[PDB]
Amino acid sequence: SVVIVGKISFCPKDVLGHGAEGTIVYRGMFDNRDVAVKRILPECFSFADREVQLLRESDEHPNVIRYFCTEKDRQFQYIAIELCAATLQEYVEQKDFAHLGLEPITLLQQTTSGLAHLHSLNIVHRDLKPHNILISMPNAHGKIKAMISDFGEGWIAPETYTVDIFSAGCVFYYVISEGSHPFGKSLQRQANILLGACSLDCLHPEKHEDVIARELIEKMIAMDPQKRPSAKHVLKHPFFWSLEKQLQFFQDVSDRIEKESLDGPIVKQLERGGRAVVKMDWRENITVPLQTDLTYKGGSVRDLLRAMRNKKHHYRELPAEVRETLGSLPDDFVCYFTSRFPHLLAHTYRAMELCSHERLFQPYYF
Amino acid sequence: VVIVGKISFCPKDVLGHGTIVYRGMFDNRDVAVKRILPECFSFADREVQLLRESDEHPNVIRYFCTEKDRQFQYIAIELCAATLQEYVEQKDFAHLGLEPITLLQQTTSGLAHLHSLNIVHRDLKPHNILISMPNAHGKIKAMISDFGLCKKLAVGRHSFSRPGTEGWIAPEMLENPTYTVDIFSAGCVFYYVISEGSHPFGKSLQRQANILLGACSLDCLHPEKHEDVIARELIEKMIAMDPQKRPSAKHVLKHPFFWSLEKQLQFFQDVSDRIEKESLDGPIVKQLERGGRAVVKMDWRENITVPLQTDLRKFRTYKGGSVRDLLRAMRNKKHHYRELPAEVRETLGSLPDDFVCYFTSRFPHLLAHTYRAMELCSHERLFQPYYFH
Ligand SMILES: COC(=O)Nc1cccc2c(Oc3ncccc3-c3ccnc(N[C@H]4CCCNC4)n3)c(C)ccc12
Ligand SMILES: COC(=O)Nc1cccc2c(Oc3ncccc3-c3ccnc(N[C@H]4CCCNC4)n3)c(C)ccc12
Repeated sequence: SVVIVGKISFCPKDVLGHGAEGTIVYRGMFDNRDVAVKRILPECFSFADREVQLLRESDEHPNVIRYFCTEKDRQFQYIAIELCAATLQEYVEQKDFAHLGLEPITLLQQTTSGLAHLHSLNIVHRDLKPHNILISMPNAHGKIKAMISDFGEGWIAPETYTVDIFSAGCVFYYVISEGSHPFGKSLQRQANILLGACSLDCLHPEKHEDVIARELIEKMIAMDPQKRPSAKHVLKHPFFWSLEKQLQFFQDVSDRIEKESLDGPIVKQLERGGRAVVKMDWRENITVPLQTDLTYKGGSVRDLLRAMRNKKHHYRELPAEVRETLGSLPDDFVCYFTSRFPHLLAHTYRAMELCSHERLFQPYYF
Repeated sequence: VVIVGKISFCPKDVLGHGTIVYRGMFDNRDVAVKRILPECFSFADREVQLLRESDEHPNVIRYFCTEKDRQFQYIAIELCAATLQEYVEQKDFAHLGLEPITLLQQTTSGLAHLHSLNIVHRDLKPHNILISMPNAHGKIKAMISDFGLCKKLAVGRHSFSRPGTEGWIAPEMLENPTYTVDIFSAGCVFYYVISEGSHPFGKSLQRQANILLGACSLDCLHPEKHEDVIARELIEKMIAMDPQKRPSAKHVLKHPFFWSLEKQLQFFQDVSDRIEKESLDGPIVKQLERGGRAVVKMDWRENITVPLQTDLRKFRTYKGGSVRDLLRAMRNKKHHYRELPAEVRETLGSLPDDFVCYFTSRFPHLLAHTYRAMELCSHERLFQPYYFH
């Protein structure tokens, strides 16, 4: 009814999962801690001890699963792990995102940070997928966090560190798509990967968020392994940025290109493909009161950014008619433009990639 | 090689000392082992459960396990490089820079993790703050220890009770015990870290008495420097005898003491743009120009470099005894940095670090007076990351 094996004790009725060569995972207890216990046969001992040593070497991190201890009996070996509420899989297939808002994005920042923690220790994750991503129990505030397991099927790369980026880029789309997969469904995930067939049609260029998600993932699931962002690179991507940071970025860019010549390498880079970004004439795409409150060129990103810089600067000096439509600072403010000009931040970010080494534009790139 | 269960230790390797602490091993993990007599079980099992309840956090010491012997009880703890105390008495701060400041954010964050669980730390001193082993990068982190003196407040709020060691203790125990007690002890550790070992309430054998008396001395922090003031103002609030005048654990994390020069600057822009339409009799500026003459050294146009003084276009109409116009200068100088001549950019400094530093070196009370005076627009989301939540 309830086995006690050293400091690991569990009740078989409370079963959490069942897999591979006769392995069952229970809800047990270690030193009065709620833990998930996995019993394994001698066929998996040599493999088990290999994963375990890595846990000891990387459990220091929050976004890596915490290993406690292991004990062996006459027949089995039991492995103690921090009890977690659910997987990223159970979290997407059952839990509604309308009352979470900011939670899913946080899980990728966490997952990516923990995945980076392995890279700092010259470790390579190979089987990274939502069934392995673990969701922590609710804290006192009510917040949660993500943790990785299994440090070495559709999440596999066709081909090093760049491999984990491929798996992750598919996991990002998985959380965003509420269950879909960039390379199609099972029994075609492996094949389409070999071909290079991707489809992120859950992300349309008619919205700001979708584009910013595509640019990142396109790089990640890319055939060219060297064309994939490092783990810490992903974290300084606009995908995780706040509205305060989006706006202050536009401003740093706007003040930066004030003296740069129109024949400048940057402005050409910036105005290159601008017509689609500004929809030919941005004076027409915006509200009447603002349109009536405005040398700003329609096909100009630079003048568009110039308007945004100076209008915020003198926001308190603006009419009540405009302040209402422009939106309160800074959230609805930048949203007023990104909603209307979605490729802007993506285009701006990559076009200002030249000035990445500049100290004013380090916290955006690294 | 002594072996008691899965925890094994070698007696020759003693880390500290009727409790003695050894260097042992748990499941091929490097751990610090403490041996206790049966007399200290009641305190230990109470201590361990708190570690069990809060070791999830990085800035809290990780408890692994304990084993029982014929005579003793052995407790396994994550091995740490050194204490904050050993860290101050031996390590030079000139080649670390922000590491010490980070140890306080870590320490403060871990203390908040306990406060999130309605816990009060009572025996807090640098000997309890532990320094993690170097990571692959070479970096470290701080972790709290010793929860023998820790109060698990039953429910929600209120205050209960009202003792080990001396000089780091709050007066409320010497009946008003709360989370803010940890702030007093913690606030004193800052001065210990900022200094080369010094303490706001004097040296040992009089730290205890002067606390009762209220004698504090932050003479290691003079208003002739920027950091000292921003540190003094914070610590002054933290070590305040008046317990309700003490910052919460989470507020301290949002104090200018931990801000970067980018945030000092990015804050000034938000402030200057905010007072753009404000009347001279405006409620915000009245608080701001209140005691401003001393902040700007009466006339700031005189205190700054020559090229800038000659680069201050007269059309803006800048008054000397006016702080807002000075902030306007920094705002207007920041906006058009690329439009300014190369002559000024050299003295003003490259953006944004040397730029804001150019003023703080000359105006240490600036960021302090502004932040303290700009508490009014705190509820506005443009002024959330500077104050609360
Ligand atoms: C030697 O290597 C190992 O033994 N590695 C591992 C040991 C232990 C677990 C491990 C583990 O975790 C689980 N594996 C299978 C079923 C359930 C859990 C599990 C673990 C912790 N919490 C929960 N929570 C439940 C709550 C109810 C809904 N389902 C999730 N499940 C993974 C993914 C990988 C390696 C593990
Ligand atoms: C639950 O009750 C307990 O038994 N609690 C505790 C158990 C075990 C340790 C505990 C502990 O730890 C130490 N206590 C005294 C001396 C040294 C260490 C110690 C621990 C880990 N690393 C190091 N590093 C050395 C490296 C060489 C230089 N000196 C520092 N020191 C504290 C502070 C509190 C409670 C402990």
